[PDB]
Amino acid sequence: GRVIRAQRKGAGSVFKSHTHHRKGPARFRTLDFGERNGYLKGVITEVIHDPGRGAPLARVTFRHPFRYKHQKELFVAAEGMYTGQFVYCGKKATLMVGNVLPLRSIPEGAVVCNVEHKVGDRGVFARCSGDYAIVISHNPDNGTTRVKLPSGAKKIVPSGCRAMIGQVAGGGRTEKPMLKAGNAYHKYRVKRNCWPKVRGVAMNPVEHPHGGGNHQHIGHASTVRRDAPPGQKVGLIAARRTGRLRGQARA
RNA sequence: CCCGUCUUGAAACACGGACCAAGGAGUCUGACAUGUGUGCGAGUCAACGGGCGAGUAAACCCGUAAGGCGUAAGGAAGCUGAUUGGUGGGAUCCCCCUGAGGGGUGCACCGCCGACCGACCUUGAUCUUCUGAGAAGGGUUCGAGUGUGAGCAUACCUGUCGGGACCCGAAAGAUGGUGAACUAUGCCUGAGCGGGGCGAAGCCAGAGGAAACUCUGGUGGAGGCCCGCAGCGAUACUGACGUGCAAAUCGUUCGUCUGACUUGGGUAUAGGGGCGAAAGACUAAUCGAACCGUCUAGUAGCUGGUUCCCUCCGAAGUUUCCCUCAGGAUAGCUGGAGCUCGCGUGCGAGUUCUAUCGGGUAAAGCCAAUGAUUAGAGGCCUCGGGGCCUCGACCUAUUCUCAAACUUUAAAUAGGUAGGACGGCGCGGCUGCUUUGUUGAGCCGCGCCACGGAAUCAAGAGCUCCAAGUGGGCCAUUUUUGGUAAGCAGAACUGGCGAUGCGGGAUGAACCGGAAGCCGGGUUACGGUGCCAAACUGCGCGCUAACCUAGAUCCCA
RNA sequence: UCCGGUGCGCUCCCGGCGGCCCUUGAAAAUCCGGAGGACCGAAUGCCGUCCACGCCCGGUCGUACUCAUAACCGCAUCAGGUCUCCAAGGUGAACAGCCUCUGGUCGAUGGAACAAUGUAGGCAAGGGAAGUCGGCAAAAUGGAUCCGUAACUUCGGGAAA
RNA sequence: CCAACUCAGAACUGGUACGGACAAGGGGAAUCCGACUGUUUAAUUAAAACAAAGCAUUGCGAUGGUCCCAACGGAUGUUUACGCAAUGUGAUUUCUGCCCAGUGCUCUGAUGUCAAAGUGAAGAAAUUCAACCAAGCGCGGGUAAACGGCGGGAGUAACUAUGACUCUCUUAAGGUAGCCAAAUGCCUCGUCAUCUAAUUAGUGACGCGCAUGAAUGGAUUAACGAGAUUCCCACUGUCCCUGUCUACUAUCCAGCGAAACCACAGCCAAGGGAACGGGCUUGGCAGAAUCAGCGGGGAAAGAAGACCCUGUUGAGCUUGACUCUAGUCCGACUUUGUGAAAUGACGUUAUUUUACUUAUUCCGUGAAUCGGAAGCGGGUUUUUGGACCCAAGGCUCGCUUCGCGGGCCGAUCCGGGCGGAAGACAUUGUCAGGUGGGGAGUUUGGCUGGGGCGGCACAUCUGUUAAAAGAUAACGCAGGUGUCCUAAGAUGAGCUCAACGAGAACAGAAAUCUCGUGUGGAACAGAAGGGUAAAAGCUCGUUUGAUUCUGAUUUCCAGUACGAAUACGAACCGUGAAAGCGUGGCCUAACGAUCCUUUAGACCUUCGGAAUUCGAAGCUAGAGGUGUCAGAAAAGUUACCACAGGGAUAACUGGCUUGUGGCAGCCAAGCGUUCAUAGCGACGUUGCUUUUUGAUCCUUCGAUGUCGGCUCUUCCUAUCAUUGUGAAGCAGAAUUCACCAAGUGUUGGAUUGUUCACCCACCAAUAGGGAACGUGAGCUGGGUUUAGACCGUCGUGAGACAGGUUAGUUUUACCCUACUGAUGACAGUGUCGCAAUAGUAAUUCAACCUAGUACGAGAGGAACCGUUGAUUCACACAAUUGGCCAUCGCGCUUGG
Ligand SMILES: [K+]
Ligand SMILES: [K+]
Ligand SMILES: [K+]
Ligand SMILES: [K+]
Ligand SMILES: [K+]
Ligand SMILES: [K+]
Ligand SMILES: [K+]
Ligand SMILES: [K+]
Ligand SMILES: [K+]
Ligand SMILES: [K+]
Ligand SMILES: [K+]
Ligand SMILES: [K+]
Ligand SMILES: [K+]
Ligand SMILES: [K+]
Ligand SMILES: [K+]
Ligand SMILES: [K+]
Ligand SMILES: [K+]
Ligand SMILES: [K+]
Ligand SMILES: [K+]
Ligand SMILES: [K+]
Ligand SMILES: [K+]
Ligand SMILES: [K+]
Ligand SMILES: [K+]
Ligand SMILES: [K+]
Ligand SMILES: [K+]
Ligand SMILES: [K+]
Ligand SMILES: [K+]
Ligand SMILES: [K+]
Ligand SMILES: [K+]
Ligand SMILES: [K+]
Ligand SMILES: [K+]
Ligand SMILES: [K+]
Ligand SMILES: [K+]
Ligand SMILES: [Mg+2]
Ligand SMILES: [Mg+2]
Ligand SMILES: [Mg+2]
Ligand SMILES: [Mg+2]
Ligand SMILES: [Mg+2]
Ligand SMILES: [Mg+2]
Ligand SMILES: [Mg+2]
Ligand SMILES: [Mg+2]
Ligand SMILES: [Mg+2]
Ligand SMILES: [Mg+2]
Ligand SMILES: [Mg+2]
Ligand SMILES: [Mg+2]
Ligand SMILES: [Mg+2]
Ligand SMILES: [Mg+2]
Ligand SMILES: [Mg+2]
Ligand SMILES: [Mg+2]
Ligand SMILES: [Mg+2]
Ligand SMILES: [Mg+2]
Ligand SMILES: [Mg+2]
Ligand SMILES: [Mg+2]
Ligand SMILES: [Mg+2]
Ligand SMILES: [Mg+2]
Ligand SMILES: [Mg+2]
Ligand SMILES: [Mg+2]
Ligand SMILES: [Mg+2]
Ligand SMILES: [Mg+2]
Ligand SMILES: [Mg+2]
Ligand SMILES: [Mg+2]
Ligand SMILES: [Mg+2]
Ligand SMILES: [Mg+2]
Ligand SMILES: [Mg+2]
Ligand SMILES: [Mg+2]
Ligand SMILES: [Mg+2]
Ligand SMILES: [Mg+2]
Ligand SMILES: [Mg+2]
Ligand SMILES: [Mg+2]
Ligand SMILES: [Mg+2]
Ligand SMILES: [Mg+2]
Ligand SMILES: [Mg+2]
Ligand SMILES: [Mg+2]
Ligand SMILES: [Mg+2]
Ligand SMILES: [Mg+2]
Ligand SMILES: [Mg+2]
Ligand SMILES: [Mg+2]
Ligand SMILES: [Mg+2]
Ligand SMILES: [Mg+2]
Ligand SMILES: [Mg+2]
Ligand SMILES: [Mg+2]
Ligand SMILES: [Mg+2]
Ligand SMILES: [Mg+2]
Ligand SMILES: [Mg+2]
Ligand SMILES: [Mg+2]
Ligand SMILES: [Mg+2]
Ligand SMILES: [Mg+2]
Ligand SMILES: [Mg+2]
Ligand SMILES: [Mg+2]
Ligand SMILES: [Mg+2]
Ligand SMILES: [Mg+2]
Ligand SMILES: [Mg+2]
Ligand SMILES: [Mg+2]
Ligand SMILES: [Mg+2]
Ligand SMILES: [Mg+2]
Ligand SMILES: [Mg+2]
Ligand SMILES: [Mg+2]
Ligand SMILES: [Mg+2]
Ligand SMILES: [Mg+2]
Ligand SMILES: [Mg+2]
Ligand SMILES: [Mg+2]
Ligand SMILES: [Mg+2]
Ligand SMILES: [Mg+2]
Ligand SMILES: [Mg+2]
Ligand SMILES: [Mg+2]
Ligand SMILES: [Mg+2]
Ligand SMILES: [Mg+2]
Ligand SMILES: [Mg+2]
Ligand SMILES: [Mg+2]
Ligand SMILES: [Mg+2]
Ligand SMILES: [Mg+2]
Ligand SMILES: [Mg+2]
Ligand SMILES: [Mg+2]
Ligand SMILES: [Mg+2]
Ligand SMILES: [Mg+2]
Ligand SMILES: [Mg+2]
Ligand SMILES: [Mg+2]
Ligand SMILES: [Mg+2]
Ligand SMILES: [Mg+2]
Ligand SMILES: [Mg+2]
Ligand SMILES: [Mg+2]
Ligand SMILES: [Mg+2]
Ligand SMILES: [Mg+2]
Ligand SMILES: [Mg+2]
Ligand SMILES: [Mg+2]
Repeated sequence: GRVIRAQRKGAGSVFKSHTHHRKGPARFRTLDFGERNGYLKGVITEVIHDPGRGAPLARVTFRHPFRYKHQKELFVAAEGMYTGQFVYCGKKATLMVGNVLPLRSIPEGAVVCNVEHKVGDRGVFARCSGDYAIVISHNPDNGTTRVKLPSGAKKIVPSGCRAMIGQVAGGGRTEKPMLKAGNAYHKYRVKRNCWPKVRGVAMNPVEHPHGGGNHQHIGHASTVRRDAPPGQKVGLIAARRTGRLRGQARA
């Protein structure tokens, strides 16, 4: 046999991300004294499109805390943000869509996005268009907070983690059908070299476990175990179940 | 009939070979072995080295407790370690005698039987340091032993084996390198793409309506939309070409043509890796694993080739074992080397004779067992069958026909043994075996006898060493299995071909004759004598008349 | 070496508007402008000056020619392959085809005959696929204007029916 | 006053010509497949294959999923579930049934099995034992849009037929909705309808469907297609049936000028022969040199057959093959320190939970207000798309003074942690166990009337083949063997069996008992053969010779081993009064080396510095096994394929044979109203043929191009028609049988790739065959038979299918010969002739007349002669008609 397609991606080469026209990483300010204790005011200058990213981005200008200069930032735009709007980041920032607050200051039931996992990591959760996290409860004793992630999982994060109030703008993107291979071509042209996909059963045995045979068929269970080595781990990896998700399974 | 070649079989419609020159294939080396030559000999070897020396890679000299091989073997080992020959044949010589003679001598070699050393077993008087010594006495056991050494060095042929290993030849495997100037895909930066057709949303005007909204005309120019130029691509003619213009082109005809579009340059991915809208595609005319060098003269039970002359001898396709069936080893067949003897008194023979022994095929047998099988006849006692009758069972004597796996009997052919000096007789002796018993058994000594104890032949007999080739067979008379049969397949005895020409069968590997140095003469074999074509249209009798191509010679058509 | 006209004309450049995207379509050198006003002259001679004019200076390497039916690659002076710029008149919807001007060129070894077979291009009485595996090949249709246009349909088409 | 070019209409006019050249859709009715656009095997496959939007499933919350990496690290990721990664299906519309037993995947963790380390015990110790003991496996649950699967028999309703219904075996579930002789149906050219004059085709139906079926997606579907298929209209040189025109070749010349190929060569018939000769045998024959063509032959060239087989050659691929491996999971030790508590074991000490931060790991930043304590406030910036830096001010020293330079406040103090998280876990290193076709290496017997499948003829016994010693083959024939037995072994004694006859309550064909006859007709473990009667059989008694130690011999055979057997010797025993017998089974089969392991035996030998005791190593004899049985450790596939070879061996022709196929004869039971033989020929029996198929394997594997059709010639006769005749159950007409006879002819079509077949139609007739199953350098390429692709069945899979389907490069002649024509030669030259010999050709039908005649009850119904035409064929020819034009002859006409 030869190295299968799934194995060739890890080496990089022609499978690296297409990032030539990207505007840069979108993240909160670096945690500093101003945000830990009070609040810092910023102004939205423009809402821009980032190739490969559905969610729009917002350029925000801040006054540097101790240097005579402007401080430029790039935030994942929340639904409702507009140019010329004042954005407040810090512990004492008011609860309004667009402001960035620590989870400690956000009451239960609030909708937040770009939630930090580690205090100061500048945002890792709920960053895609139309996605958000829901604050469940606070634990003053442990100093931790419970939030519901877009996938429906509940996670414990320290109360110092920051989050932007509101949901990510651009929601409803995936509802529209593409209708065309060309539209998919343009979508993935600015993401990475992952499209089109050739089915394993259409290949020869040399390059895929599903290949070969006088009929197109897998010939063995497509569910493969977790510990299968690379090149053997194709199909439904460590599937707890298969088939149509009916009843409580699709909850 | 063309050579070479594999082959049961080649002039072959089996392969190599257009022609000439030159080159072109059993070698070198290590080990061992038999044989032969040479030296010395219970020894032998100058081999590492030293002393020297043709001013010198030679030659010459040196082995003082060197070393190798030999001089002693047996045992796993601890250990022990050759008491030193008897006999039947036999070369040569000596004496007598002049016989296929009789005595003495008895080497080499062979047969037979003891003894000695050791492993194993067995045995133990008398001693001893308690485990040893050994008076005597052993064994269907075992040994590459002993019983007055034969080795060592060296030369060369041949043979086995390792190596490039007679020469040339794989598909592969490994190692280390080089390519993305083609092509595949991503990325960066540029460039390129007539004229037409359809007429989406939005917009204007008019008309209808209670409203909702509806209708008509225009405007507008949407789209992996249509026709189509360039570009890109490549469907058909299965057209041309097919030693081409071209290792993919040419002609006409075709697909697509604002997009998943086309294209330049830059840049990234490298060989079990890349890349792949996926054809195992593509990765520089190379891809179901590229290219280059090396390992490498890779290995081949397989194909091809393998170089002068005469002379002599001269095969095998069979046995056993083998992951053995295209191979190998083994035995047989063969050559070379001899050696031991012998000269007709031969002790030999693919032959017979005499005497004697075994056999179960051919035939025969069923009126003999076992099995198969036809018909009547008598008795009809007793059993069943049916209607006293009656058929069949039964019993007796007969009768037709049979057998590779039936048989009383039983050939032909073939098989075994014997026909003297290794015989016989007489008198003695030995024994632990044997017997009631010097009774037997075998052996030993002495003496005597033994015209060779059927025929024929005997270009003689015996013994050993080393080694080649071969281990595909085929044909025929006869016996014979499978098969309808076969120029089919498989066995038995012999011959033949293969390896072999020559005369005859027109022609033919096998049929008939017959086997061969180079010639002259003579005569034949098989076959022939009208011509072809050497020899009669010879001398005799009969048969045949074919208007079907009358008929015309084993195998044989 | 002069005086005018004309345009859904062609090539290039620019302007402005609109359509399209789950596609929004580089960077840096360099240059310009701005906010701020530390510091600085003169009592009028100094200071400042991106103004005008005058004066001086200008490295290294490439530069011929072909760019292709003969200068590149394909073993060749090979009907193949190889990026791009300029683009006249007529016919016509048209950088279609056909003809012409500028420029280029007659470079493909020549001569004589006019058999078969061939290759390429044609035509054909009457019949009209009977040919053949099969309408292969060829023929027929073709532009434009007007009229007219079915089944079916995802209502968009089908349709140049 | 100046304007450009679009549209509409009218008159006139030409031989109805006018998009006049150029340019430039054929159209329609349907089936199959794929939605579409797109992409694909550069140089044989453009497609139904790939992709696609849509749909569905799976993993993953960063201490992560997937992947790369020798290591360090890295890709996804400038990312964060509307995301990334891994799969299947394949627009829309309608749907997507049942099965979790099997194979996977997965969840769970009082519970068997389960490694190293560690722990305990015993021992002089090496070591041994026990306990404890991770993951995994096992056990239990889930999961089919995971791999996949989804059934038989019999009865049964007012004619039959059918089976709602009932009975019964049974599965994890028994194929549901649909669909179908389908690109899926063997039978099959299925049945019915439709299309045609005729249809193996097409379409629509029917369905117990060899072997349909639901995201291995089922059923549909507008639009689209250089995709497969059928029909209709138009159109035509595709054809009937060829003809002709132009150009360039060929041809001839000047100049220039190769190559393939070549044993020698080149006329035939038959024969024999390696079974298909240019050479040989016997014949026919045979006359210099040369030109243009031609494809019969040279089993022509091109290439050490790619098919098939063999080899102790490979390679790609697969997996339930053997042996391994990266990775990954898991445990121990290490990194690795500081505490506490609970519990447990013996001041130490295990286990569990938890605390500490400095090791270690991670996150953030241009390391920019961290920790503590004070002041202050109570119980520092948020209507606005501006601006924000380098300190004002106060206090206080120096001062080379009203100007410079410092200090402290403004701007709290203190703290030797840049900020945060996890934390002795994780991580790293080492070993241990599990998993591991992701990956590596390798294997995948032999015999064989080719190989495979089957079988075992591979070790092995009896009878026979086997030809009266021995030996003797086949995938010959009929059978047997891998065991069984403390007796079924040994020995002694007594007894006699099978069967039959005649007798005895129940009792009979057959229970038990009595007498008689009884050569074995019984029994003796098993196959068969042989052998045995006071026994080798049967019943009893005593017993272990089924024992120990060698050697020898036989069978096999190389005169090796093994197995088996036999005769002795030396011991110890059994049995019998004793002789004697007994070393397994009455005899002929019933079995196994080296190495290794294990056991038994010998107050045995060695552990090499000397000893002792363990342990180990030897000597002798057995046991654990190799059945491919003289004894490797071993699964597939290749249609992507490779190499060495093989005509030692298959797939053609030819050759032998002729069972089978085809054709023919003899006898005469019977049929034929009567009547064996006009015409037939049962039961038997004798042949021929090589146009059937088999059998064989002789020729060819350094290659003889492998179906059919087309085209073209020749040959055969076993005669379909035509000429001449005989026979009849021959009145006529028609028909049948037979004779001479191969001169002439034997056709046009639908369906099928076909050969074959079948139908329609015509005809005098629509006979049968050969020539390497004639004929591919003659064509064609539909089929078969490479590589792409689809279905069904089969297989875990790679893949397989004398199953279906669709797309798939057909090369070379100029050599010799043959044949066709062309010059020349043939003794000066020319004209006119003769002539051997060879070739050869004509053919069939119809009408009229005979004649409504002969004949016949009637129906019906001929023929010769003669006349006039026609068919097939042949050889010529162009007056006429028709065809061809570059007469480039004349005219017309488009664009320039
Ligand atoms: K690989
Ligand atoms: K891609
Ligand atoms: K796909
Ligand atoms: K498969
Ligand atoms: K040969
Ligand atoms: K041969
Ligand atoms: K030859
Ligand atoms: K010396
Ligand atoms: K010993
Ligand atoms: K050698
Ligand atoms: K490679
Ligand atoms: K071999
Ligand atoms: K007899
Ligand atoms: K008898
Ligand atoms: K041999
Ligand atoms: K220049
Ligand atoms: K060129
Ligand atoms: K037709
Ligand atoms: K397109
Ligand atoms: K699936
Ligand atoms: K299941
Ligand atoms: K299951
Ligand atoms: K197509
Ligand atoms: K010339
Ligand atoms: K391969
Ligand atoms: K740790
Ligand atoms: K594996
Ligand atoms: K007895
Ligand atoms: K064997
Ligand atoms: K026959
Ligand atoms: K062949
Ligand atoms: K030919
Ligand atoms: K095609
Ligand atoms: Mg997809
Ligand atoms: Mg494929
Ligand atoms: Mg695989
Ligand atoms: Mg042969
Ligand atoms: Mg020869
Ligand atoms: Mg021949
Ligand atoms: Mg050969
Ligand atoms: Mg040759
Ligand atoms: Mg020479
Ligand atoms: Mg010495
Ligand atoms: Mg001793
Ligand atoms: Mg060599
Ligand atoms: Mg290998
Ligand atoms: Mg490139
Ligand atoms: Mg388009
Ligand atoms: Mg188009
Ligand atoms: Mg269209
Ligand atoms: Mg062609
Ligand atoms: Mg084609
Ligand atoms: Mg030319
Ligand atoms: Mg790599
Ligand atoms: Mg591509
Ligand atoms: Mg393939
Ligand atoms: Mg190389
Ligand atoms: Mg063996
Ligand atoms: Mg050979
Ligand atoms: Mg016999
Ligand atoms: Mg007999
Ligand atoms: Mg007889
Ligand atoms: Mg041989
Ligand atoms: Mg021979
Ligand atoms: Mg003859
Ligand atoms: Mg005469
Ligand atoms: Mg140019
Ligand atoms: Mg115009
Ligand atoms: Mg033009
Ligand atoms: Mg015509
Ligand atoms: Mg006409
Ligand atoms: Mg017509
Ligand atoms: Mg056509
Ligand atoms: Mg239509
Ligand atoms: Mg398509
Ligand atoms: Mg392509
Ligand atoms: Mg191709
Ligand atoms: Mg093609
Ligand atoms: Mg769908
Ligand atoms: Mg690492
Ligand atoms: Mg579909
Ligand atoms: Mg389902
Ligand atoms: Mg279960
Ligand atoms: Mg343990
Ligand atoms: Mg466990
Ligand atoms: Mg059904
Ligand atoms: Mg069906
Ligand atoms: Mg039909
Ligand atoms: Mg038809
Ligand atoms: Mg369907
Ligand atoms: Mg449709
Ligand atoms: Mg297309
Ligand atoms: Mg001839
Ligand atoms: Mg010849
Ligand atoms: Mg020829
Ligand atoms: Mg020719
Ligand atoms: Mg070959
Ligand atoms: Mg070959
Ligand atoms: Mg081999
Ligand atoms: Mg072999
Ligand atoms: Mg291999
Ligand atoms: Mg493997
Ligand atoms: Mg075999
Ligand atoms: Mg066979
Ligand atoms: Mg005999
Ligand atoms: Mg015998
Ligand atoms: Mg007995
Ligand atoms: Mg015995
Ligand atoms: Mg006694
Ligand atoms: Mg026995
Ligand atoms: Mg044994
Ligand atoms: Mg020692
Ligand atoms: Mg054997
Ligand atoms: Mg043969
Ligand atoms: Mg030929
Ligand atoms: Mg005749
Ligand atoms: Mg009559
Ligand atoms: Mg005839
Ligand atoms: Mg047809
Ligand atoms: Mg024939
Ligand atoms: Mg033929
Ligand atoms: Mg031919
Ligand atoms: Mg051909
Ligand atoms: Mg043919
Ligand atoms: Mg074909």
